[PDB]
Amino acid sequence: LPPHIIRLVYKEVTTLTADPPDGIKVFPNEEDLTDLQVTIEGPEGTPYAGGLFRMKLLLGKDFPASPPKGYFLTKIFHPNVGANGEICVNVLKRDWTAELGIRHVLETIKCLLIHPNPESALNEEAGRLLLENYEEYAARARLLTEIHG
Amino acid sequence: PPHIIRLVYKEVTTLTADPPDGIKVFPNEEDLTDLQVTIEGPEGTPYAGGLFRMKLLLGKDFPASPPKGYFLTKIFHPNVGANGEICVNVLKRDWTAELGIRHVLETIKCLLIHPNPESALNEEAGRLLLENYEEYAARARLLTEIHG
Repeated sequence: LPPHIIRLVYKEVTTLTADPPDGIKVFPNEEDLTDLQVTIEGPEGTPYAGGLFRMKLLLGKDFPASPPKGYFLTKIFHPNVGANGEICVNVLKRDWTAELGIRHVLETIKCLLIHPNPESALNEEAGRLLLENYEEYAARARLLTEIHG
Repeated sequence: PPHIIRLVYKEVTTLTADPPDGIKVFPNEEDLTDLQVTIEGPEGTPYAGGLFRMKLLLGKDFPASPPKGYFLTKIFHPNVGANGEICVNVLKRDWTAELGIRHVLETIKCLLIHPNPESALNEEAGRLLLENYEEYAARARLLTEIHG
């Protein structure tokens, strides 16, 4: 990364590692800071309860101009998580500016486990069930959590 | 009612010892079923920087049924009604009797980041959120500056 971007990423990761959001543990990668790994506890009162969900934030590309690219490394049944694990946070792409930190990105992803957005879903099956047959969506999400979480 | 008293106290302790980010609970001996709470407005939302007072009213069937929630701080939000009531459909969605006050508050904080415009209690805010987000945020931010 360019030196001036490295400085900002190092500040962002330090403050985030020192004070991580509730239920999130951050594991910075000394050799490569374009690659921030995170684990998110599946919130209680959701089908993901009890599971640990590994995820990765890619701080390369155009960050801070553009939001970082997020991937779940833990398999998950979620309307906003695609087949490659890619996370599409519609709120974040609309709301983003270069002043928003990584704390808000991670907080926004964790909160999306509680309030998934079925509209314009990446996993259409999960989105279709969430709206039309919530208990079926919960069952599948929970079974995937028991295997992968 | 004993199961209330002992559980109320048990929840407070868990929440005073390991408080959720930006959330504080204030128990009241005079009326334990009326729990005062403050939630900090999440960064990146029009509510950022505001301190949002609220209260949970625990029914005598708690935790078989979720508590009922009210914002005491005025807020512009699709799921908060004119009297400050928090839509019972958000708490009820996945409620089970093993859940407690922590999950109710986590869910409400998360709802400030991800409001739901459909079947909104504040139909004004729900509509603006979907069609003109810029005006939605601006209105929520202005009310936050006054009330938060």
